[PDB]
Amino acid sequence: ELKTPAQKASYGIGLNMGKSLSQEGMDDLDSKAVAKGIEDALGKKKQQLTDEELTEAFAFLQKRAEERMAAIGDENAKAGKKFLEENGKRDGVTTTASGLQYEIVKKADGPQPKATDVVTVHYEGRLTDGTVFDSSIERGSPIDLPVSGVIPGWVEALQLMHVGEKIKLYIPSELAYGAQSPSPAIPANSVLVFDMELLGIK
Amino acid sequence: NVELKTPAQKASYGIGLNMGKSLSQEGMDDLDSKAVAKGIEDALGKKKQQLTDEELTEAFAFLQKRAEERMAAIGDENAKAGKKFLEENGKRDGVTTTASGLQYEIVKKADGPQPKATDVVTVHYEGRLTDGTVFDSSIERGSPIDLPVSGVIPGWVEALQLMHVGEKIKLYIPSELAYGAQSPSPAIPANSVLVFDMELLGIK
Repeated sequence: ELKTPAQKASYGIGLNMGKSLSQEGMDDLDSKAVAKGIEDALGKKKQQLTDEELTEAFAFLQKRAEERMAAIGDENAKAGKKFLEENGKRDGVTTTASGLQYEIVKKADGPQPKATDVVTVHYEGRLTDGTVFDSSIERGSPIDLPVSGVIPGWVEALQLMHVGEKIKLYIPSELAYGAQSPSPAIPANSVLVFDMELLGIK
Repeated sequence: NVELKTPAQKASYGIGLNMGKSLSQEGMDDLDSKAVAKGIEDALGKKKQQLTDEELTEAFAFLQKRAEERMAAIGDENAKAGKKFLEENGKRDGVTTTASGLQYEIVKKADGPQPKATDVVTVHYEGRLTDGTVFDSSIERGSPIDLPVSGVIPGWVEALQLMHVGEKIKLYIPSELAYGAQSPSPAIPANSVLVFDMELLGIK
């Protein structure tokens, strides 16, 4: 029953809260328990479960969620190691000493950038599962970026690239974000696949 | 009824329990589990929103102003009730009213040393509101707690200094000598007089 404007807000509160908690790995959220829980609080009714039981359950949910996130990154690490292993054996892919793998789409004899240079580049970041995270081509505009002010994977690749060249990048996790994934779309230990074109040196 | 069996269910229950009490002290008495529980199923199933996000935000702010005035009234009512409780309890025999307005009833007398403001004290207590609703009980937790006299609320500071080691007293702390109109805890509403059954086990 959403007729009441109070219930309009009630629905939204549950809607927003539900979405927020779901992302925290609390897939196991049954609206039934919360329903009566609120009702007991609303009617000053007795707590069907005292704070002691509630405290224990909360910690369990936290640890379970933490260990789910641990497994996600650990499985992602193994998946990314595998992708690079197979991609490295592929003909047309060059593996550098750092483990960076690159495949030249367009070749050029333009100048090579240096660490003290700013470069205009067009890029499309993707994942091993193909989920696109950050794309200059999707935003439609070329982006000027400094060689020393970017992820270590791009730093190395850009210096190898000549002006006008377009390559496919397969940056290992260690040469990018690593297990530190402040980025939500990019989980921990995620190998980044990038389509990079060195439009010019600014 | 409700499962409340899965450790997930137990936890989900208290999210709503605390949420009801939190929102009730946020002026939102109008909340009903009819739609908040529905919302959880809708969102988790990625089912389409039953209301446009734009209308949702407008309603939130609509209730915000309604709840604001509601909070002022609930607080003023609790204050008048509390001050009246204090006056009536002060008229009772065995209740000593101090200059700060604090009232105390010595349940168990003793001639132990008197705690200084710098001392830490081992105390077993049972905090309750005027309606008997408990908020913090060292007894329900089962274990006494060592608390600093400087850290505690001004009502406890004064009372403990008057107490002696071994003494058990009943406290009637006015809102002014406690949290007051500010309600940092949902269990303690605004302008709420606190009732405490305290025993001074010892001084650390």
